Amino acid sequence: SGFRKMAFPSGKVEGCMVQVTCGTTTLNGLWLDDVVYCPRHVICTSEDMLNPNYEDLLIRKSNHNFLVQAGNVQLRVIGHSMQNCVLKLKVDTANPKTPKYKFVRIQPGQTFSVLACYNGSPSGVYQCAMRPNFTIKGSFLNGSCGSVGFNIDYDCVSFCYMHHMELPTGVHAGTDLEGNFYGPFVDRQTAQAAGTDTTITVNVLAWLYAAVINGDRWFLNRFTTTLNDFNLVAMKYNYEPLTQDHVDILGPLSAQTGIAVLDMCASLKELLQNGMNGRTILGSALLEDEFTPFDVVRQCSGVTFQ
Amino acid sequence: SGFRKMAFPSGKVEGCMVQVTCGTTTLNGLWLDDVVYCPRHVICTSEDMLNPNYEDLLIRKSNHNFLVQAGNVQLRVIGHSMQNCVLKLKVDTANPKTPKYKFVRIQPGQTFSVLACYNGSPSGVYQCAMRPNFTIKGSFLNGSCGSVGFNIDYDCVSFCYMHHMELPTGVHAGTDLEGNFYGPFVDRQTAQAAGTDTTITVNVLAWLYAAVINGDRWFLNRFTTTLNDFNLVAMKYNYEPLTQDHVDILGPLSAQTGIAVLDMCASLKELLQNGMNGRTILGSALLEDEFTPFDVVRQCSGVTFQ
Ligand SMILES: *[C@H](O)[C@H](C[C@@H]1CCNC1=O)NC(=O)[C@@H]1[C@@H]2[C@H](CN1C(=O)N(c1ccc(Cl)cc1)c1ccc(Cl)cc1)C2(C)C
Ligand SMILES: *[C@H](O)[C@H](C[C@@H]1CCNC1=O)NC(=O)[C@@H]1[C@@H]2[C@H](CN1C(=O)N(c1ccc(Cl)cc1)c1ccc(Cl)cc1)C2(C)C
Repeated sequence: SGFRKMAFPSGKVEGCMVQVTCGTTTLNGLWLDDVVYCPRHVICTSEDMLNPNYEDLLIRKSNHNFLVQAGNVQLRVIGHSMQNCVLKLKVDTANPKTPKYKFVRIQPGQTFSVLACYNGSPSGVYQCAMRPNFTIKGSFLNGSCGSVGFNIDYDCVSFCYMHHMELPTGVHAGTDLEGNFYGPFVDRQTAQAAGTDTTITVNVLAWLYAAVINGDRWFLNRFTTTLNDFNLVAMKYNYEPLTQDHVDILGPLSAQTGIAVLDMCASLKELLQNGMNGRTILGSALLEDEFTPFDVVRQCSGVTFQ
Repeated sequence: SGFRKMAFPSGKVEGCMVQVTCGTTTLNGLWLDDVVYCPRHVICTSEDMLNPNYEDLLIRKSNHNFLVQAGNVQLRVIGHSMQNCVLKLKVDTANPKTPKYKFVRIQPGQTFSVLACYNGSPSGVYQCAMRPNFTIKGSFLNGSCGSVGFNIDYDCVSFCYMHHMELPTGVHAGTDLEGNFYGPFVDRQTAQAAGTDTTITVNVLAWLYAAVINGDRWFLNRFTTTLNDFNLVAMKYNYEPLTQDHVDILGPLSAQTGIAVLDMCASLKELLQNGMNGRTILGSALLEDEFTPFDVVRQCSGVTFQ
């Protein structure tokens, strides 16, 4: 037993991480087969970053301007192209450590692991959720751009995020691996703002089930509620609406604990209207929303990755 | 910016993890050079685990009873010996993925990363602290024994923990890699209890500094206090005494923020006596104590590992 915010083992992604330097900008790239992917704002100077025309900036670049550094081995760049907000640097060596992989785009409310990197060297791994407002609450310092987010399915790495920038509230924005931003953000050094967030209701319910599985039961009650009457309460506390598909997805956790989904909704309703009154749930004094139903089932059942 | 509970990249440890099966018990082993380390209770049956005499049990074993499984390659065991509560299985192949490593024993209050494993396959990575009562609050299911805890220093893996058991409160107990238990626990299926815990005061102060660095300032005050008068408050709220060495260790964080350590103590005193009054610190509604001063400096500065 126990419940921890758990990242995927990072070894398969560590073997893909390289350093990309152009001019005075150094960031991280992702090396898969003979392509290195990295944020296109590597081609910018300090005054380029204010309102850049990236097509103009890129035509003025040469293959030899891009220094790609894989550990202590230099990778010769033999082609370059831009795809949306990422650069694809074609190199003369295929990465012998390339795992089986996919480029997937995730939905708000879904989670992934982030391998934070600096100078092509991995620094730490941690779990993130895509917020409803398409930001992530990460841990990123200067030089972290090009660090990626991912999930692992059995032996396959599904890359879903590449890091590009920090917003004024200290949250983070980036792209999928096709270079398309999550949310209404642009890779320009201009004033942008996250936009209002909401709490991921289905994830909070999943975490309440994790708690019950682990022996925290004090928030349970005999009461029940209808889905419509729960969603009236959710709206008022800035929670996302709960759909019948969310109820369906929570089915297995409901069956394992013997607590009906709508009964757990009644419990959540009381927690929202009363607070916790000095008690904790799974070591937290807040309702936690960055665990999906899948994350709960995985951890409270023990799936591995080969 | 941002602050996350961050684990070390796990790739170097992933390459050491193997499956050890003996009789009807399967658990994980750690393969370094030509030795596989694993909990000695792998040699036990169901009724052996109640009050085992491990010396007697081990003399009745043969090398061929131990099935060691490294991915899809079987490792032939050519010797076995017991060291305290771990078994050392000498195998006929040195692990070509053996990183540079050390066996270190950590202190309560220190943190490490855990690579949770099942059937020799890594499942997830997360950060733990050694509690003052020598337990850890982990996430461990059946078959997780032999999963290890570690820190990484530059290129060197310092292994500090091997997992052995869960206690009745749902916390976890294990050994260092010399097989010596952390705390007063034994690898017997008998009733044992954690013993009273305390909060790691120096770590809470480090986390308050992390918060300030990241722009949470509402808990700051003009007040100050003496070290002796702070420790009178710490005792009452079941916090560990703060020593002058703790004050010294917090020096760099104090200098970076411009907030004197004893001033931050006055802030902590007020938080203990008043609570938080509906506000949060770094996304938590509780005072968090599983970040060391080192963890804060590392993350709020950006050290990597090659
Ligand atoms: C790439 O390594 C870096 C990652 C940043 C650095 C700190 N945390 C991060 O996530 N990305 C950037 O520096 C991008 C890049 C230029 C500006 N930028 C950025 O993150 N910041 C920024 C955005 C808009 C404005 Cl008006 C000013 C700065 C930024 C915000 C906050 C902080 Cl503390 C640092 C940098 C591009 C081209 C947008
Ligand atoms: C090894 O894979 C396993 C890891 C356990 C399993 C669930 N969580 C864990 O950390 N370790 C054990 O099963 C050890 C092993 C026998 C008993 N044991 C153990 O963890 N449990 C236990 C300890 C004492 C008593 Cl009286 C009864 C059980 C245990 C506690 C709680 C739960 Cl939910 C499962 C198992 C050894 C030889 C102590």
